[PDB]
Amino acid sequence: GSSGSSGNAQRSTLKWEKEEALGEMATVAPVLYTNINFPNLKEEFPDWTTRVKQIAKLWRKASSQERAPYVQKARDNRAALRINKVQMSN
Repeated sequence: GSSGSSGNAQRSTLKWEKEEALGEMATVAPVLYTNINFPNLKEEFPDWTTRVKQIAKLWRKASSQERAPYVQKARDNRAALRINKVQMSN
């Protein structure tokens, strides 16, 4: 278990921007789907304010059965962090 402040409980575009860098490691359902399906996304839409919107539209387009995995993976991706990246702090 890590320390600090209870993981910010609030889904917002402010976070997506972050997960966008993790790509396939995106801890989000939508921010992840695009990262994979649309690898060159950034290219198509350089301006975040414009790209983020593309992540939503594309996400909604997909069917629940399609997000099924992209929905769980995002959650599991959050765990990998805590586990992996083994670090020792005094």
